[PDB]
Amino acid sequence: RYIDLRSDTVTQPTDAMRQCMLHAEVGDDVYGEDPGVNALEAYGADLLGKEAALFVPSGTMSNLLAVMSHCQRGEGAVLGSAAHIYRYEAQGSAVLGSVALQPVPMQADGSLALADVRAAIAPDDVYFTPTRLVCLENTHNGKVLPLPYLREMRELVDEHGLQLHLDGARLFNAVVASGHTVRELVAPFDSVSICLSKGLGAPVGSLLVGSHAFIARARRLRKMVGGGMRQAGILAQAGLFALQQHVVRLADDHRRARQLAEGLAGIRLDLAQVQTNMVFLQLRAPLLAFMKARGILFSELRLVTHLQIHDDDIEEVIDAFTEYL
Amino acid sequence: RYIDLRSDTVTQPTDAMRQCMLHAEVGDDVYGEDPGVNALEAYGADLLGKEAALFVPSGTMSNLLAVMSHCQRGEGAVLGSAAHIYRYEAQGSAVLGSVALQPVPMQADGSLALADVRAAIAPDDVYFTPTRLVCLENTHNGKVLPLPYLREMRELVDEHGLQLHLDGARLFNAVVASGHTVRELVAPFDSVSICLSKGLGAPVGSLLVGSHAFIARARRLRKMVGGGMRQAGILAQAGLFALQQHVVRLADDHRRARQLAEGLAALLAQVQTNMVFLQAPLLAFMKARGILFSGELRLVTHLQIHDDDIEEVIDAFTEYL
Amino acid sequence: RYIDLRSDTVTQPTDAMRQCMLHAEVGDDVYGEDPGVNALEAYGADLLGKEAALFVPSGTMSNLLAVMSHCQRGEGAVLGSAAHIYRYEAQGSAVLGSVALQPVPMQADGSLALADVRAAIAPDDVYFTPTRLVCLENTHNGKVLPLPYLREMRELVDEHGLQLHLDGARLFNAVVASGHTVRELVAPFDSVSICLSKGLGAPVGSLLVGSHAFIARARRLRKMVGGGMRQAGILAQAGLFALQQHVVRLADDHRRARQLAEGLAALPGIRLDLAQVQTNMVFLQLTERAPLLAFMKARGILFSGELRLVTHLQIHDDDIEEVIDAFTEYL
Amino acid sequence: RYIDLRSDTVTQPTDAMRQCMLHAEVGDDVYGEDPGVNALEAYGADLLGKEAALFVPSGTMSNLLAVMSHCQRGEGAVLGSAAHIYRYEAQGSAVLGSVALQPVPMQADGSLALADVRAAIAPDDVYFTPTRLVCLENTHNGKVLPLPYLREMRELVDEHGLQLHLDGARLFNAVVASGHTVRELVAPFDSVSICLSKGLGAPVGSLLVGSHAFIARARRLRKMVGGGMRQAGILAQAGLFALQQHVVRLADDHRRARQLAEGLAALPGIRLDLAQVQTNMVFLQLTSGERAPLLAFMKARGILFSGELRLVTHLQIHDDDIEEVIDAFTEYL
Ligand SMILES: Cc1ncc(COP(=O)(O)O)c(CNCC(=O)O)c1O
Ligand SMILES: Cc1ncc(COP(=O)(O)O)c(CNCC(=O)O)c1O
Ligand SMILES: Cc1ncc(COP(=O)(O)O)c(CNCC(=O)O)c1O
Ligand SMILES: Cc1ncc(COP(=O)(O)O)c(CNCC(=O)O)c1O
Repeated sequence: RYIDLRSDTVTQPTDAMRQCMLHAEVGDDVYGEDPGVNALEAYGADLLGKEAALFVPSGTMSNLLAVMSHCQRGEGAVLGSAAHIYRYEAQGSAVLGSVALQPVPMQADGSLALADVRAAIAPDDVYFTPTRLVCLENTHNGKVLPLPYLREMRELVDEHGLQLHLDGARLFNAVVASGHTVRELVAPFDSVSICLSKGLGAPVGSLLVGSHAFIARARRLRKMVGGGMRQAGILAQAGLFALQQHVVRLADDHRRARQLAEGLAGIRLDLAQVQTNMVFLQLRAPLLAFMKARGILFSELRLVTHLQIHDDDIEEVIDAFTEYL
Repeated sequence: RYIDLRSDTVTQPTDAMRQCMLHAEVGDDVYGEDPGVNALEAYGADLLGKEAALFVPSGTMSNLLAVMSHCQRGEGAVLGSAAHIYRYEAQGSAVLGSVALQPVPMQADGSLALADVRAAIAPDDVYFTPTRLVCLENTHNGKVLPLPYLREMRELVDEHGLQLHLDGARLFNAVVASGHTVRELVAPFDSVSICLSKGLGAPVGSLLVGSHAFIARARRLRKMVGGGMRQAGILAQAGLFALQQHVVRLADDHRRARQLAEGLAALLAQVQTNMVFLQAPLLAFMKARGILFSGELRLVTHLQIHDDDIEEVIDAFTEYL
Repeated sequence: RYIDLRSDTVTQPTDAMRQCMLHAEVGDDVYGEDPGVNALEAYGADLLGKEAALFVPSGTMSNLLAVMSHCQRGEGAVLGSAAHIYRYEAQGSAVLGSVALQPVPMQADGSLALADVRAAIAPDDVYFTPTRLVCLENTHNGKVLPLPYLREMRELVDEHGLQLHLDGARLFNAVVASGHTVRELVAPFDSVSICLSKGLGAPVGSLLVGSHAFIARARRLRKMVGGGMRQAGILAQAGLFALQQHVVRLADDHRRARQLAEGLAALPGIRLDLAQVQTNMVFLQLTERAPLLAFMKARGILFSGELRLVTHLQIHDDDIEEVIDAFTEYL
Repeated sequence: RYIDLRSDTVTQPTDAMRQCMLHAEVGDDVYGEDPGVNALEAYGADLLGKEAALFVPSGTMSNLLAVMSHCQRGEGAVLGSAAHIYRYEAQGSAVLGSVALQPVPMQADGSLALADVRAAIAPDDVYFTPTRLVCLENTHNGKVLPLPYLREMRELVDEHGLQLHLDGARLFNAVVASGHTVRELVAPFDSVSICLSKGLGAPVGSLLVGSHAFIARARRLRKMVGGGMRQAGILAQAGLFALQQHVVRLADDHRRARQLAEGLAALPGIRLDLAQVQTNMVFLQLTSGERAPLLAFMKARGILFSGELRLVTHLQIHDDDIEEVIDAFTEYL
């Protein structure tokens, strides 16, 4: 028995979810003949109020396809320096996609300073290959992107005729925490990546959502990168289950994280950045070893709660920290 | 309700396979903690007599990762012009991996002429970025590569200190049909891609097999291309089931494929496994008879094609004249 | 004191050409303010009957910029397997430009079989990133591309909505040899690369010619690859000189190459196809290559799978007779 | 004639340089048989105290080849966000070379904070393709990179097993201004790009300098990108002339830049930091008023320069030219 607070990616499929997977109807998705994948994508597109959706094996591929579908060779994509697309995806957009990544300083709430983005945007000129895309992240390290800011960024992106992509790997965490609908949070975006394999608890994959044309380009690029699966409907049906059954209960992950951060408050902790299911802490190797020895797992120290974290688990790791001091 | 001879990719997971998936133990594969994936990779590496294995969502990615792990920016990979990596994978190796694809003419048996490969190989020179890889395909359009040729190609690549990669998407078809063990057919290769999502009947994915160092590079690139999954043990366990339970019965696909070609004696040396090649109005009639298939017409048999299906499509062809 | 038959690239600038360079007016080409470059480009574009032209340090960059301006990421370019763009430019179009190179068998006259090309073309589909370009080469190994063939390829390219690019590194050799003007030979093409640094005798560079939009893309890509020079008018003026003064005399290079092939095809032990001598190249085989090259090099005679001898303005009549004697001496 | 303070790239070849070009011996550089190019490369490599040198048509290609020769596919190169390699070369190293560019904040003197560099460095790992290169710039917007800082960065890169590349497009400006020789200033670097087509006054090209192995790779990539010229010895000999004859006189460009800046900073409506005038550049902003009306006014009087107004001095800028644009500014304000 381990208390795994390393990430919400360690979520296991519930028995009800496994049961759903057992009876999932499948087909060849390359021929577009998997009813499970078709259902998830149809449901996903409508849920976010967009035209089309595309199922992919990972959030990394979801973003990778997103940037390559917005930007061609040499074209620019502006994003945060602390964004996952920049920091934790091996710069695949540049290395594989020949896209010019244009990092700008990222703020606490995950916002990019309008002045920084505007200064970063390169025009379509004689010697300048134009910026084409701006990327945002919601949530960003468990923090919710403020909606008034989002509207302003949409305005800036429109001013230069650019596109707007959302890394919403933990979008529904922002939905539940802020109290705004998913429609309201993705309305200013042209494209959205949502991960099904974190808090939502599905075992594999993410969904890329956007316009028909955008998704059409992403689907062709998905084949090239190796994302074109066959009978993925079993996976897709699990992802569909997650969206229908595992969104509301995310509030508990937020509560236990809030309850965890409060208890841990020799530990420096800012409760203002505990807005969803993450707790960031600062005082390292002896601590991790100590915790490891007590069946407690995490990785600035980051603690993430999920559906396989329970009330007693929280109290055990609060005890463990107290004991450590 | 349809007789689907389009591809062996339309294979559905058996109920027994679904049960295996239901009870599969999983974990976060990125942390390497998925017991289902680890088991498949361990079994696969051992089955082919290699050091390590890597589970990926598709055969396209398996090959894509393979040449990029063999060939760095500007470096060359020699393969067949009719090879899947060249013709049917959007040249991802070049576009994404900056690898110089070096297609050579493909022979009847699916082999690459030794003279062509020798002539294609570019040395490590002042203005030449060296060829680093040679790719083969077994099977290729259902045809089995002769083993003496395989050992011989190994000799050629060794002569230039190169690597040898096998697209064995349909390797086990070649195993069953030729009568050689899997070990004998993958021995000349440095790396092997085997597809689990075709004849073997698993719903998703392939296995890339090779040395520890090679797979280590492939595993790093898998993360970049977006192949890094979480609880893929459910998928992996199905792949494990397929390898353990669905290899022997591939002979039936070969039997039904051969009997199909035999039946088309109205109005054959390339029928060695589960494919039948023949040379729009035709498609309309066949579709109307619940018959689905795909310049040259390709008919593919698999575990959801039965004896009555075969004679039914033979009847359609005869009736069509 | 060497007889250099290795290539027509070893051509040195004449004193007249040097004088022209000395008095060349220059400026910052990045600002488009070099009168020498602009003059060469204006003249070059007009000579080939296209809208715009771009001066580049090499024919390799000329072709590299050409396919990348025709083909974006993942898009396809059909070419000959023996074409320079495929065989001798390190596949930069693919490695650097993410262009899908699509080789088809290349014939003797440099033509690509329409059936082979038609079979290679990938449509704009759900899973197929479209072919966008077909590349041809004139001359190809000193051989002239047949003009009737071009019209038919032009037909095919229009039928599939593609572009057509000509590697005319030695185009003016084909002009002199065939008796057709340069305009007639580039008319079916959307874009043309011509090399100034071979038979024409300019010391550096090539010209990429095409539409305004195409060149605009090529000019921006030139900056990225590092081809954007400053006061290149000195080089450009030499190229203008070459185009104005060194085209007609290519007939002599062809004559000396033909007389060379005649002399060597008499000698026993020599295999030589005189039908392949149409311009300034002689391809030959012994009935080993390396011992011959060392033997020739020691006698101040330089050339290079198949033995290739290339004539240019620094080859004279006596030079031809000396290497004929040398082969005779060697055999 | 125009008084062109837009850039030092507009430098024209002197008659002496043109004479040198006329008598330049040439050959096919691809065969390595151009005596003019070989001489320039030999002289240049020794001048910077490195093993080998490579002649290229531009500084962009010099840097482009540099990063790709240090960094393989997916590998990382750390540089300044205000560095030319990042901002003004279309990210060719990334787009063409598949190199992961890693910008960090760049300071006034062109230095990168070591803490920022340490945070940027990715190790050779199971999932991070390692950083391989750190890039610096001297001069940077005409500022001179402090040598003690350089020593510290060398320590950092050795500690992490990285390479160090200098964009020394205006290195010799830093040489004259700081009083340190070119050898001392490039000693900590593994590779150096020097531009011949600016202050040095040669019409075309740059030199990439480094180890034999590094240059051998660069020479191969040069062929691929299209930098392999034939008889470029005429250009190279001009570059050789520039290095031998036009380095010392860079001090005059610096004097005229300072005299220019002093005259303009004595005018109301001008914001000018005289501490940022260390070489041949003067950066100024109006306090206030738009930039474009000033430029149009100046252009109409045969005066040319260029977000922030930048004035660059060179060998075709003379004292009377300087006094004339001060008068024009005075007249305009
Ligand atoms: C914000 C964000 N975006 C994209 C991804 C990539 O998704 P995949 O890992 O499914 O490719 C992650 C994964 N983040 C892992 C973690 O936070 O532990 C993420 O946190
Ligand atoms: C020999 C071969 N190799 C690789 C692949 C690609 O694998 P995925 O499709 O799983 O990515 C295929 C697909 N072949 C499809 C067919 O023959 O119908 C194939 O036939
Ligand atoms: C047909 C053709 N096209 C393009 C090029 C490339 O041009 P540069 O070498 O200027 O980059 C060459 C060079 N051919 C050299 C020879 O055959 O000797 C060529 O022969
Ligand atoms: C610091 C620096 N680095 C590299 C380059 C590129 O060199 P080429 O322009 O020769 O490619 C320049 C040109 N800078 C032009 C200017 O500042 O006006 C530069 O100033």
